[PDB]
Amino acid sequence: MTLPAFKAYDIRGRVPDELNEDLARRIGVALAAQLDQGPVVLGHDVRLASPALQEALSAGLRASGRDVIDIGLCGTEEVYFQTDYLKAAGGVMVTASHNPMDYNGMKLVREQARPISSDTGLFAIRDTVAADTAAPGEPTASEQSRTDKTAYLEHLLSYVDRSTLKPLKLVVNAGNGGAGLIVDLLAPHLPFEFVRVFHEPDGNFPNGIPNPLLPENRDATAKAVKDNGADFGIAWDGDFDRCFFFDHTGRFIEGYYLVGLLAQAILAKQPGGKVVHDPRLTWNTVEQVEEAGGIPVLCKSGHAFIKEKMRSENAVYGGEMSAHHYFREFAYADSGMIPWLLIAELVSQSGRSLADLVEARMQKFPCSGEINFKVADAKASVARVMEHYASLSPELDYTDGISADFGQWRFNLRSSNTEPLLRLNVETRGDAALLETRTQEISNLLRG
Ligand SMILES: O=P(O)(O)O[C@@]1(CF)O[C@H](CO)[C@@H](O)[C@H](O)[C@H]1O
Ligand SMILES: [Mg+2]
Repeated sequence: MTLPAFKAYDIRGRVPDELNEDLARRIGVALAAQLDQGPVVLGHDVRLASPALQEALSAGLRASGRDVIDIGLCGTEEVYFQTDYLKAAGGVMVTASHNPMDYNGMKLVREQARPISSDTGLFAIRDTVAADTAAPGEPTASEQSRTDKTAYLEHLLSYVDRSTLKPLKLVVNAGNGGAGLIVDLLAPHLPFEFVRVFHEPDGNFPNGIPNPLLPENRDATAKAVKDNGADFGIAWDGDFDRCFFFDHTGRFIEGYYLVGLLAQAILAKQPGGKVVHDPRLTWNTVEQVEEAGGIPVLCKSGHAFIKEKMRSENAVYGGEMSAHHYFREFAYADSGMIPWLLIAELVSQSGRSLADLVEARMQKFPCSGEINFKVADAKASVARVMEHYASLSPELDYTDGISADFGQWRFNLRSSNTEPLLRLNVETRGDAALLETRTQEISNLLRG
């Protein structure tokens, strides 16, 4: 066996059998052997065990001669930002993001907040931790507390012209994660009126775990928007590296359409830039990037692949349909804060509602949304789909699973890299009927 908590992109497991303070301390020791010279930034989310897991991680790091910069209770993107800003050797965010309350985990980065993933150091760390039976050493390095968010807040605000912002009314739903702390620190500098839902950090999660995809968290944001006549609503997951938008009618906006929207917003500030996008849903992003003078760059989905493609291309912005938005000036890292600041600026400057900014795009490229399948035999199921459509001779692309372009419609079908599931995405050229019949047809073949 191997330690189950070590996944493709991060560490995540149930406390205390899959992850605990002893493992966390051993991970700190193993991490110190993987990084270049320098201190290590540590931060944590609102979960009840997160401070103790961070303290054990710090004890292992300092036993191995690493200075620790403790940035405290924060979002995942603040570990990214400070690791790069403070020119640290690496950083660790203690978080389970959006998972149940008996779970925790870690997200690990090296210099410039470059991700540490299964094939780029994480499984080396796993195997070291798995074999480590050494007595815990004592600290030969210090911990400094640096909770000042000023540089982070100034960086977030640098993405918008504050003199162009209008006093929009914005619903904000932290889900009792950590997003509300940053909202409240930004608010004195912004003209918006905030309608705060589930705002207080509470790792007991009295209102449900912080996953805005659950229709119950979704309904709380939508109800707040409609009941207050808000311009739009924003919800985050627990560590707020993901943000989700609700228009003025309470309608949840499919993340696909935010990629094209944000790309156009960014390309207005950085003309001619490259924009990285994933292969699941593409046509709208390609068109909107090109219309704004940008250059679209196809990349396999998954944050390590997006970030690495962005670096190699000097891309100004990258976006995934799964509510991950990455920014070159932000150490090529994802933020759940920059996106809504950019959208609020767009609404303020254009005089258009978020609903109408995306309405015509949704009509032009309707999509199924991501549909997940747990089947007995994924490989045979995929083969059944491809054999069925073979006689239509689609254009096939293997960047990330299978992409099949039939002309007026296309689909992407891939295996998940974080769960054992098939994921389906379908889109069409302005044809909702074709979208439904092809989506149902593929769903039937997969389930066969
Ligand atoms: O499909 P997954 O399981 O492979 O990966 C997912 C699941 F949300 O998580 C990755 C990192 O958070 C994202 O970067 C993917 O875009 C996203 O889809
Ligand atoms: Mg998250």
